[PDB]
Amino acid sequence: LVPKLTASVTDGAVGVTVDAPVSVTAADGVLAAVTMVNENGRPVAGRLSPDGLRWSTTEQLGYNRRYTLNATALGLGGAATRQLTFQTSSPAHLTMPYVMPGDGEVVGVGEPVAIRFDENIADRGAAEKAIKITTNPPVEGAFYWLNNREVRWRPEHFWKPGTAVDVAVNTYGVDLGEGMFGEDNVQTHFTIGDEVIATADDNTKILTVRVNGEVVKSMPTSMGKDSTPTANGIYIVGSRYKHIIMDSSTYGVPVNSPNGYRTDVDWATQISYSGVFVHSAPWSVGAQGHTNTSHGCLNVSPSNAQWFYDHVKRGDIVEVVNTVGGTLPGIDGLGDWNIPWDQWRAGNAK
Repeated sequence: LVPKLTASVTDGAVGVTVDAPVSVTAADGVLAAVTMVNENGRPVAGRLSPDGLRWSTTEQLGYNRRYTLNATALGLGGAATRQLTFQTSSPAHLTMPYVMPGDGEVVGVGEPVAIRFDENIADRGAAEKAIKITTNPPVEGAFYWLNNREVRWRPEHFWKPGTAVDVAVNTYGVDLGEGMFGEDNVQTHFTIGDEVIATADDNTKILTVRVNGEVVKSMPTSMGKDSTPTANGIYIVGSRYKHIIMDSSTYGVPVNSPNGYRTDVDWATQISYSGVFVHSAPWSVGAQGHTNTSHGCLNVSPSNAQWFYDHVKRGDIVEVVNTVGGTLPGIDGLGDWNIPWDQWRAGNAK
């Protein structure tokens, strides 16, 4: 019996995806040498196994390349040699993923996994498949798309604190549809911090912060006036500013219109892309606890706003109840938890 050479590609193959290493195997013999070069002749790095039976590329393979594999096998039954040439994927387009939250970070119990792509994803299912979420302790979750470029992942309920989350975005080599392929892989790992949930009740006009179930702060607040009310629902804490200029046009309301505004404020914590912040409002302290007067934000006293900035982190939860507003859109950017689990779990990959 002569040595037999088997590869994970075949001679003449086209559209070989490069999301996987290329391998050669010997049977009834051992591999004497294996090489793989591109058209230019540039070698691809490989590795033979100690027992001489298996060889595998150890380097990333390129898009739009023709590769040539040469292998020799020897055995008691004589020798064997194959030459294979194959052609890899040639994308029409490349898309790059950006993953949040940031790596190593510790975040609140409402933080979703987010993958944003710089281009429109025609085959959402393929993108979902290439994204591998690991959770410790394990918990079940699901993918949902807020728009054509960004997919989110989260459990049915708020994370239990102390949970490790690993996000492996392995889109390199993956067809995301209409000839779009991943430009790269990205990998983030984060931990879930303390449970922090702040409830804003319009009936009482108090924002109450609860850390691991204990009340630790009680803030009189002035929310949005009836003409421009604060939406009820769940808000996820986003970014935090010592000071910031709030510009109504950044959220699609012309500064120059009636509900327009441009305000320089202190100690602001964004809780929706739609432009809701908890921020310091000295100008309404007499209204806080009593009357709604804002364009939508949660007005608090300077010292309470700064307290919020210092003790609330990305991913903590703010819940608004009993306002005259509607509900905060689930596809807001920070309003993911307002979408019913059955609807979220069903996803929208198609």
